[PDB]
Amino acid sequence: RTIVVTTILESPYVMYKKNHEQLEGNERYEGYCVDLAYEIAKHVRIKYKLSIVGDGKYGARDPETKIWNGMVGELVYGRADIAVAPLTITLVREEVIDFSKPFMSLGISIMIKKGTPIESAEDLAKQTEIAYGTLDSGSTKEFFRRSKIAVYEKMWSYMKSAEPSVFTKTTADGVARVRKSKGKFAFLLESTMNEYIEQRKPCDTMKVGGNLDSKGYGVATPKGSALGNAVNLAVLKLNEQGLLDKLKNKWWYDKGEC
Amino acid sequence: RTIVVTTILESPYVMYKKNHEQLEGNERYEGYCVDLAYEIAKHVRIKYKLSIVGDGKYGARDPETKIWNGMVGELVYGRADIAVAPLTITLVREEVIDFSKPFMSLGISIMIKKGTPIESAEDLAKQTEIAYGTLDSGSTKEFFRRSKIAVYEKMWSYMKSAEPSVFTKTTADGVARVRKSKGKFAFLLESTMNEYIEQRKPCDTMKVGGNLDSKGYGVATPKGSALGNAVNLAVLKLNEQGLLDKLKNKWWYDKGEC
Ligand SMILES: N#Cc1cc2c(cc1[N+](=O)[O-])=NC(=O)C(=O)N=2
Ligand SMILES: N#Cc1cc2c(cc1[N+](=O)[O-])=NC(=O)C(=O)N=2
Ligand SMILES: [Zn+2]
Ligand SMILES: [Zn+2]
Repeated sequence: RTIVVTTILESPYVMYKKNHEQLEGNERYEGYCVDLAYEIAKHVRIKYKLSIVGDGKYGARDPETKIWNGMVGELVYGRADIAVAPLTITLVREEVIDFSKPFMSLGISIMIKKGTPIESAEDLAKQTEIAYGTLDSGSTKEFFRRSKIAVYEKMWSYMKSAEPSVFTKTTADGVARVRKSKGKFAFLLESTMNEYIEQRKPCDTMKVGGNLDSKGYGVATPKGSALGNAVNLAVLKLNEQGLLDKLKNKWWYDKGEC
Repeated sequence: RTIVVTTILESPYVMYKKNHEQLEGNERYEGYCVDLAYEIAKHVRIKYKLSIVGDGKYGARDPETKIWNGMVGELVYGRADIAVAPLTITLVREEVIDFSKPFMSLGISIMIKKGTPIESAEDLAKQTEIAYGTLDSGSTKEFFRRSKIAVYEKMWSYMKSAEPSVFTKTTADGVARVRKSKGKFAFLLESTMNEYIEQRKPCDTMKVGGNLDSKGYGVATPKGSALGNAVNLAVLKLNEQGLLDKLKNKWWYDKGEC
């Protein structure tokens, strides 16, 4: 059979080729995860077709209906065989799907407009002149919320009662708010995205300080999948071959603009 | 049955307590992995006994006999139920034992004696005045060896023919050679170890440059062990609870001397 690989339109992981209107199948797409799926399928010896997730979501369980959305849903309800995407390895997800060992590391990070006098979380917490927020619904907001940790507890208090709202509907909106804030807004988001935006014109943003946590993205397969073991080993092999670092350099820095 | 947990005397993961003659069993030991084993056993709901690996090795396969030594061997041949140690997740190992998702990240890093005019790998590669090397057997050496990569190829060519040998028998030997070589030797090693030593008297070493690769330590179990699933979910929960970061800070920085 041709294996179905669910993925997500997130730059630079999966993006449309310029004339994608004119193209067919896997040829429609390019990016880090396009390259990754290609290399994995080579080592696992499978034919495959990329499938863009229909709701544009990674995967969360609705607190009410208990239905999984996004790519996680595609795996659990049997539409996709594997997810190759920047899907974060988390406890609730690992309970319902299997992940490979991480193909990329990351953590919560601070994005500022260049020139903003901020160099760390501690810098943000003590002051109020510069506003800061996060995505309104993800895992970054949860880190601060479910964080029994000093300075981050102070940050959460501020964010939860801030006026108006410092939580953004999308990651992209957060980024735009930093850019248009004249230095009065900072945004917390995945380090990999922060690093990516720092490489986009007009080069007006910067990542500052260390990461506040540590996580990995993994390739996902359903429980009991015949592919699980061949996918895990392929990811380890690619790391040791230097491919994964080569792909990150390619899409972040060789193709960067700053 | 009481679970056998194999581990290794490596500071600050597992170390003897002050008057250890006077103590018995698990009470003899303290450290990052002592604390980690206690937390994992708590979530997995098992009674356990720490056992220091007899040969004091992590684990490698003899190229002639094909027999595994170290903690890897203890798992593979049936003498230990879990290894709770800074055991590097690698393809050849994952082929024979199971690993949790990483509890700690790391990469190849450069250790210098303070004062040495080296800030990066590129700095080492373009000169010969200041000698540099790695452990004579492990993944740091193999990174360079099997690295079809520009500056690293140049570094491998140098180290391969350096006279006398720049490869050390032990990591501790490499660290001593940095300290005693009056600014003429730099050592390449695990970033976590580099960072730890930087925090120890007499505070004469420094970690410089970014990491050359990316890897993780994992908690290991025998292939197909019934304990694998819960150990992995335990590590993920501990990370999400912030407790892995708390342990790192405790053993590296709160207990630091520099
Ligand atoms: N890149 C990236 C991202 C990858 C993500 C993400 C958000 C972002 N992001 O927008 O920064 N949320 C997730 O729940 C996830 O599994 N993976
Ligand atoms: N710390 C530590 C270390 C942890 C290690 C190691 C060397 C060191 N070291 O001496 O730096 N070699 C390994 O093969 C391993 O699985 N784990
Ligand atoms: Zn279109
Ligand atoms: Zn390949």
